[PDB]
Formats: sequence, C-alpha cells, structure tokens
Amino acid sequence: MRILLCSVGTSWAVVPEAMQLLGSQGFDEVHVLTTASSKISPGVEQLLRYFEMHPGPRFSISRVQDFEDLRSEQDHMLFEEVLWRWLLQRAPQAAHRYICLAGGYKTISAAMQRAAALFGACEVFHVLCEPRFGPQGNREASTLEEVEQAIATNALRFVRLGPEPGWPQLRLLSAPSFPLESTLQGPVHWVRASDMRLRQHVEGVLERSRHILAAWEGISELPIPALAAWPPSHLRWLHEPLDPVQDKAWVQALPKVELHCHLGGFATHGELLHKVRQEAANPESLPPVRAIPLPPGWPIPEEPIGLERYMRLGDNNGSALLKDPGCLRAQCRLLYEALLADHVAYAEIRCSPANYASASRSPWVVLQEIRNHFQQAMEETPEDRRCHVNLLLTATREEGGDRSRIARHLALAITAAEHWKNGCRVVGVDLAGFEDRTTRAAMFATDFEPVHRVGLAVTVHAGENDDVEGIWQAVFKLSARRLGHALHLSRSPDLLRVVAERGIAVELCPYANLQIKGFPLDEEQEGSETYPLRGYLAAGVAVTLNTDNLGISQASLTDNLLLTARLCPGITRLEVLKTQVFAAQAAFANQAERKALWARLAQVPVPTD
Amino acid sequence: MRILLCSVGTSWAVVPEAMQLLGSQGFDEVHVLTTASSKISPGVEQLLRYFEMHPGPRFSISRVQDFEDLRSEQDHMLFEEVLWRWLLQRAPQAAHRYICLAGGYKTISAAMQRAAALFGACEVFHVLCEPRFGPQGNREASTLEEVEQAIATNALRFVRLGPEPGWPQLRLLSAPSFPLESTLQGPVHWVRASDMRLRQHVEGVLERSRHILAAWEGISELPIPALAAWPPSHLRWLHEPLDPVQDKAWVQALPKVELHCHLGGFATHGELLHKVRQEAANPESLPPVRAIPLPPGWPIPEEPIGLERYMRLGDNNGSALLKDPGCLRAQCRLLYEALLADHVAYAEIRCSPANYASASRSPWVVLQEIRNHFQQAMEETPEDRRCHVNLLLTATREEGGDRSRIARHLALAITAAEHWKNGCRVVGVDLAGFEDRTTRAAMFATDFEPVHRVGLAVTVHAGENDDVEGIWQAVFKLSARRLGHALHLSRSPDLLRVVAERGIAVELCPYANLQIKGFPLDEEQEGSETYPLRGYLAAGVAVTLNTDNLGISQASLTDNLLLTARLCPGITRLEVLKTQVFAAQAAFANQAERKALWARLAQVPVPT
Ligand SMILES: [Zn+2]
Ligand SMILES: [Zn+2]
Repeated sequence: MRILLCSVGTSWAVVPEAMQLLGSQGFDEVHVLTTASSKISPGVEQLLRYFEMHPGPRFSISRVQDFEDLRSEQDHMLFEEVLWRWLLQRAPQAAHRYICLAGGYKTISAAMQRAAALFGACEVFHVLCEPRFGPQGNREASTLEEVEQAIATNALRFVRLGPEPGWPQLRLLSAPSFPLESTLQGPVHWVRASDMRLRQHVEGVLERSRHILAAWEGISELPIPALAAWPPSHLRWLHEPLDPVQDKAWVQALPKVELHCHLGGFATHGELLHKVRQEAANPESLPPVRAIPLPPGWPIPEEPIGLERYMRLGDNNGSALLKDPGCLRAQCRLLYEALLADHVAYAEIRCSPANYASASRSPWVVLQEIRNHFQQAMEETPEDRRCHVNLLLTATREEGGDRSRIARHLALAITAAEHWKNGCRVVGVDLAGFEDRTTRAAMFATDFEPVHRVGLAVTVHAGENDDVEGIWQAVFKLSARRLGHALHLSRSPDLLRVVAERGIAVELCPYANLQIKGFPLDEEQEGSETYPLRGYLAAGVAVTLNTDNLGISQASLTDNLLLTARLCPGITRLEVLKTQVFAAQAAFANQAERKALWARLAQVPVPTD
Repeated sequence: MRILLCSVGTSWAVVPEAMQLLGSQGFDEVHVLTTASSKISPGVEQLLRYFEMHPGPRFSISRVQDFEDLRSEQDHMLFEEVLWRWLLQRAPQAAHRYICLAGGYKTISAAMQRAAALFGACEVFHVLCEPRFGPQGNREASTLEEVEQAIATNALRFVRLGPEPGWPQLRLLSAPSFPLESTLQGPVHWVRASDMRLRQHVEGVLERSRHILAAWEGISELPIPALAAWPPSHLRWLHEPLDPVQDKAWVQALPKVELHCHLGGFATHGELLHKVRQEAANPESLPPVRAIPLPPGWPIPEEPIGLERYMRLGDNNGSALLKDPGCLRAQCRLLYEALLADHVAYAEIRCSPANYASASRSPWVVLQEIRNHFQQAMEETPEDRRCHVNLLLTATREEGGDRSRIARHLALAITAAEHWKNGCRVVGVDLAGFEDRTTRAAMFATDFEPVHRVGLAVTVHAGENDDVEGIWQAVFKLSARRLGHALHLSRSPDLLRVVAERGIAVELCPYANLQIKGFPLDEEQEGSETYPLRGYLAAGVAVTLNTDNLGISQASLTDNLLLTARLCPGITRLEVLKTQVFAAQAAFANQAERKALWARLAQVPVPT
C-alpha cells in the first residue's frame, strides 16, 4: 500500500529516520536506491543491520552498477533513468509513493523531486533530526544507537511538500514496458539500466509540452487523444502499412467494436456446433447434422460462392437448433465467450427471436431469454474485461414483406426497448431483405415512426447490388443510421458525399464480402474492382469493420481486420484505429455505454517493435 | 532581461559558480536570498566582495530577518512565503527566471524547486563543482581565489533540470499584491513577510486543483488531440471554471466556428450601420435612419424583450437596406472583417437572396454577388488567418404567404449547390420560422428530397417557443441535421436522447437567447430556469454556441462564449473547446473545408 523510497546519496541514517513519518502505522513496502560507492558500503551494511533488527515492512536496497559518483549532466541522466526504472518497478501504482527528498549528496534530491513531479506521488517530504546527537551532542544522528535515540524521545520533524500527482502521459508507463535488470549479488539488489528509453519517452512527452508550433500538425488529426502521448516512433509505426502476419498480436490485443454479428451464424460447424448441440434441453427432438461441405479453401475460397450458398452453409444452426432453449442458451454463452476471447469491448448482436420461436416459446420469451443469457454473461465478467452486448432485431425473409410479420417485429422491438435500460438491451432493428423489391416496398410502406420515437435506430443490408436509389431511400425515408456492406457507394460520388457528410456508417465485412462477392487479394495497386475500404476512408465515410456470421465465415473480428492489408494494399494501422473509432461513434449506445466503450478504446495496445 | 536566483547556506561559492551558466556574457541582473544564521554571515560578506570588478548589472543579496535554522515545517512555511514574495519581486516574469538549486541547506533547495513549478522558470538548474580538486585535491573548489581559479579552469558542471511553465493560476500574482519589507543595513536586505497571505492563496489554489484533478484525470476526454500535449498544469487549468473577466483574452484568441449568423442582422446600428450606408451606390434611395431605442442595459436587459421586439430592433438594416448593391457589398466585407477580428476559422452565413432582390436584380444575382464578395474576401487574406465562409439560404415566408416562395428558395439552393464547388458554397437551407403551424405545415407538404440529393443539408429554427412534435418532424421527416435554439429539449427526455444519439446539433445563441427569452445570470448554482447548455452537454447533445444576429445582439462570438460563464454556473474552458469541436463536427463542410478547419482548430492558445 504505502511505499517509501528515500534514495540514499550518503548518510544511511536518513532512511530509518524517514520510516517514522507515519508513526505507529508503518510503511508497508520499503525500497532504497543508492550509489554503489565504497563509502556507502558501511552505510548499506548498517541499513541491513537496522532492517534485520526491526522486522515488519518489506526491505530492499538497490545499488546502481557502474555508477560511483554523480559528476556531470550525463552521470545525472544515467541515475535519472535508473531512478525512473526502479521507481516504476518498485512502486507500480501511480499514487502509492511517499518520496523522500533527504539524502542527496549531488543533485540526487533534485532529480528525485523531479521524478516525483514527472511520474507522481502522494507525499514528497523531507526529514529533519534535531542536532542534539553525536559524540558531543552537536550534530545529527549518524549511528544505529544515535538513530534509535532519534526515533525514541521524538526529535524528528517532517517537512511534507505535497502529493505532486504527476504527468498524466507518463503515468501510463509501467515496469513491464521498461524492464530493469537486477542482480541479487547478496542481500542487496544491484540495478543497471540497459537503454535510455524511459528518459527519451519522458523528454519527448515534455518537448511537445512546451512546443507550440512544432507540436501542431505533428500530432493533430490523430483519431485517439491517447495516441498523442505515444512516442514519435510509435506514431510513425501507426502511419505504416498493416502486416497481416506480424501485426496479428497487435490486432488481437486491440479493443474492438462489433456492430454486425448475427446470432444464428456462430456455431454452424465444427466443435461449437456440437457443443450447442449437446447443451440441448431435449436431445431427441434435435435435427440431424446435415452434411454441409465447406467450399475448398475456406475461409478464403478460390471463387466467390454467392449469397444463397453462403446462407445454406449455416443450415445446421439457426432455426434448426435455437428453438430449443438449451441450444439457445449454449449459443448465447459461447458467442459471448467468443466475443470475450477477441477483445471485443462493445458488441451489437443481431438476432431474430421469431426464427427461434417455438410453439411453447413465443418470440418475446425467446428475446427475453437471449437478453438474460447475455446479461448474465456480462454480469459474470469484470468491468475492465467485459463486453457490452446490445441486441438488434432482424427482419428476414427475402421476397415478401407480409405486413403481419413487420408489425409483430417492430412491436416486439418497441416493447423490448422500454423493458430494459441497463446492461443488455434492444437498441434497434435490422432490415434484411432490402436486396429485393417486394420486401423493400413493404419496408418503405411500413411506419417506422414508433421505432424512431422509442429511441430505436435502423440498419439496412446495403450495396450487395449496385442500387443507389435503395441507399437513398433507406437514408432519408427510413432514417437508417448504418448501412450493411454497401460495397458500391464509390460509383456515385454524390451518394458518397451525402453518406460521408451525414455521418452514416458503412458496415464492411472483409472475409464475408470476399467469400460472397469476391475481391482482389495481395494486389500491388488499387485498381477498379478492389475492395472499397480505402476509397471510403478517403471519402470521409464512417467505415466499420465487422463480421457477419462468426461460424459461416469461420473467422473472428481480428482476422477480419487482418485481411484489410490483403484486400486494400497499403492500409495503415492508424486506419484500423480510425475504423475502430468510427465503429464506436456509430454504435447505438447510450451515454454510459459510450463512455465505457471510449474508456476501453483509450487502452490501445503498445506496439512491441 | 534574464534573472538569476540562488539560495545560500554555509556554501557561498554556489552563486559565483552559478553565474557561469552563460560564460563571459553573464546575466543582465542577479539577486541572492539567504538566511540570518551567524554561520552564513561571513559568506554574505565574501559574496559582497566577490563583485566590484563587473560594472553594469547590480547584484543584490537578501537575508530573512529572524531565521536561524529551518528545524520544523513551521519555519519552512514562513521561509516559503518570504521566498515566493522575493521571487515575485526580484523575478517578475517566468520567461527570464533562472532558479539556482545549489546552496540548499536543509529544505531550501526543495523549496526553491517547488517555487519553480508553481510560479514558473525558464531554467531550473543545479551547479556541481566536480572535480573536488581543492587544497590537496579532496574538496570542492569553494571560498576565495579557489572559486575564480575554478571559473578559469571549468570544473563547473551545470545540471539543467529543464524549464518550468508554472501554474497558469499562479502567474497572475504580482509583487505589489503581496509586498515584502526591505530593511536595508547597507548593501544587504533583511526582507521579511508581513502576513502569510501569498501562501494561503497558493495552498487554496492547489487544494481546489487537487479536488479537480481527481474527477478530471486523463487525456482521453480532450476533444482536441493537440490538448493531450499540454503540461499538467495547463490541462488542469483547462478543467477549471471559465472566468468571464480574466479569460477574455484567451477566448478572444481561440479559433472559433460560426454556424448561425444572419447576414441581415450584422450592421444593425451604430458605426457599422453608418459605414454600410455610406457605401451605398444610390444614397438618394437610402431609407431614413429609424429611431430604434435599444432596451436599457443592452446588450444585457434586465427583462426579456421578446422575439417581435428583437426583430424590430434590426429594422434599419436588412431587407430595406441591402437591396442596394453597394450596401450588400459593404455588408459582406464588414461581416468578413468581423469574422476575421474574432479569430473565426469557419462560418456559415444565413441569407435570404430573394429578400434583397429588385426589379433588375434577381435572387440568383443577389446570391451570386454575396458568394463572390465572400470569395474575394477569403482570397485577400492569408490562408493561416483565412476564415472559410459557406452560405445557408433562409426559407422564411409570410403569414398566409406562398408555397411558390419556398419552391423558388429550394430551387435556388439546388442550383447554387451545383454552380459552386470551391471556396464559398451554398451548403444548406435554413427553414426559418417553423414556430407557427401555418408555415410549419407547408414545410412538411414540400418535397425536400431534391434538397437531400444535391447534398444540401437542412437546419430549422425549432425549439424556441414551439412544440417538440415539430422537433420530431424536423429530425425524421425533414432530415434536419441541426436545430436552431431549441432551449426546451430537456423537458422531454426521449427527444433529448434521440437528439444526443443521432448527433443532431443544437444551435444555442447565448446573447440572443438572453435578450429574447429570460435566463438567470450569475446564479452560481443550477436551477429550473437555468440556461440548458450544461444539461445539453451532459446529456451528450452536440451543442454549438452561435451569435444569431451580430448587430441586433450587439455581441461577437467571443462575447457569446464568455456569456455562458454567467448563464451556466461552473462552465469550464474545456467545455468551450467542446462546443467549438461540436461546431466543427456539425458544420455542413466537405472534406477540404473540414480538414482546414481541424488544422486551424488544433491551434489552441496557451493561457497566460
Ligand atoms: Zn448480414
Ligand atoms: Zn435564426
């Protein structure tokens, strides 16, 4: 809890004097950093003597290797880097520090205070002992018996200066980020600094701190303000192309947003299918496993397979299995686990409760059970590990919008919108079948005004066919906020400009689009038939990268982000961060959900290169 | 200009060594602080004898009157008071302050370094006399010619800890406000403090700051990425409440965005009106100057005057005056100069070209002239200070007026949206009125799809004194992206949430809202009649602050920004930046204009 450092330049007796700041409350964990000269050797020996004569708090002394006396600016920079590394390692928490300024022979105290200013503390103080000590009773206490005479019969006054909270940018730095090499050559720690990397980090943070004109246009336009704390080299690494094989660890560790994830396309083949098939409540009404051979090369097929073949790939799950309550529970828990393993911070799961509704299970029962499964899954999860799952309701069935089904669907959506305000809740409706004319006419003939009034947003499956007019009508007559796919916006620059200026999100799915429609892979220049992601980002379009069916596509979200280097050659890692930012901004999340998601996306993993 | 300040204990060579930070050039002025203990006394005389071979700069040495040792925190507080008063007297500004950190007997060096981070210093350094080749080469070269020899042979290593900006809150303090006595027995001042007044102000400021930073910690909330590179003191100050008086200059220098600015209400009265009139091409056709008495206390009347009186306040300019081509010329030029003087980076000016049309001047002619005047204004000014102007066409009609008027307005907007693609552009339509149901019903009977397709956006004056159902209609059936005024959105939480989540901007006009409507001022605590800015910002609504009519409201956009301090108790400077960023995001700008606006908007001035 409490940590006391009080680095020793000389005069070992300062440290035992400094551990009586709190009194009969203790200093919990105690560490010491010192210059490893011959003079200190008696001092460190006597510090060990005092430590062994008074048990209690953890005791560690760290002498610096190849540093015998601070003698210049460079000998001070070396100790300053070692001080910062030992500080971050021995006191990991940003505000658990009781920094002691006493005991500096040459600028040690100044550097210690400056480190307190730069990294933070909760008490930067100085210790004074009365001069009623020594052989003649005229100096301070510099002996074990003198130290005890000081501790008892109170003679210690403590000048507290302040907590000094420290720089916000430098508080993100930790010991694992900057390893410090230590050798236990005895009971005393022996520390050396390998590279001057903390020093460069801190100085770079402090340069743009005082830079006025040079700082601007060098860190601006950056999608996340936390990236302005990033080193200039880590920012250059962001403006360079994504590596699909080297940046896999980075993308996997990236907090991500999922806005397009159908529930019924998750456990459609393999072990997940047989798990959702074994958690069944009724194991004898369960449909047989239909032989569905995956296309050769899956998830990357040699030729596009089309939409109907893609849909029939997910025929072992969906309405087949999820009408069983046990299968639906297994499906929801396993999909939440798959979202957890992929570092998905926020997710909007598209579900169609009527497709999973049985004779004894009305659509509202199915929807309520799905919501409760996801709510339990999130409630069993720590808040900085949690994925906030929201729910969307889908309007399926190409070729015919029978007015009875949309009315049941939208009414269910409206009832569920007002039933839950916290945790998992229904936040919108997804309008599938938009790629027809009868279902599309039924959608535009349906009144979505109650949906708009209750706070539900609208998404549409877009751009599978080059239908600009359908996009126009969904945007302005349906008040849709997001477009699914929409792979042919670039053909009409006017619709591009409208979508970009109105902030309408485009939900791109790399593997799904590649498998259903087909796109170039590993091309050298852009061309005409290339995936439209780069051209949408250049237009100013809020592009979001999602899956569609985790099972049918046989892919996670991180793999989908990895493919963008193969689908769009030259895509940078900053563009991936921008895509995550667009997905966060476009999510149908309320205030608390949005703040939580933006708090999770500020924790972008640092590049390990 | 530069100043040097050392403290002195037994070691007196610290000051002569520290004066060698600049070689033979030295420092323009130097002062020294010192205690009163008999131990240090010979050092004072030796320091005094050290000069008299360096004519020019004057060297002063101060000694606190009755301090003999710093043996308690009590003495360290009185010494810190004296030290800060002496620092503020002898080192007025922080850009020329060099704070020598050696000669630091007990907690004096820590105090000197702690006084460098609160009040500021251009360099905070520490002097080392290494190597210690004194007599027989065993101790640091101090006392007597042992110091001048060291000056002649280096061995003075200078540990420069860097500079220190200083707390913005603690840099307005001056020496006259906290005087220090100067009892002078010859060359040496025995300075002491009258009362512990300065320390109390410092500790209070630091205490409210530590209460603030706890709930205002991080760099992931800042709307501008360039803000994340600010010093922690400057970031902490950015979260402090905005002061309408001491932040006048900072808000004035801010790059701002204007989204609601009527062209016809700019030179409404005063010298601007006469300057516009004297540029008329036909002085004999100028209407007489009407006697329009402004309400007492203008621009801050004690009671609201209402929308009708506010409109009548601008009868001496606008439709009557701007039918003259020279008058419209001068109107556009002076409005652009007003935008430039206010450091406005992006502006959307609302105009009614048909209101300024004549027999020989069609509305298209008037719109073309307005656009070309603004374009030429943008071309004459350098790009760094260049304000980008876009045009909105105002769809206002008459009680029992014409749908043909609205049709002509929308056709003109569509035609202009295609005529110009660079510089000044007609980027949307402003559906004025929208309060009465006679004109509001005509809006919904009009097809706005041609407006939507050509790329024009829609903004409505809705929410001033009308229903929330009109807000729903504008949002969903008119595809409006911005709402004019809309001060009653918080009454209906569902409509407020829809506005917040859909990203619809709310165009607040603080001065115009205070003048037309009524709102408490400087109430220091929120209530039921308070300005809805705080609740709108908290709910997640994109809130832009605008001027409406510059001439009628008699206030610039800086003044509108600063009036939110008196309308909203506790508005922060970071919230002003958030309003600017909301305006930038809500602008009907294309890629080039948005990029330029963000390039200029990242250039946030630093506090003084
Ligand atoms: Zn889909
Ligand atoms: Zn207006």
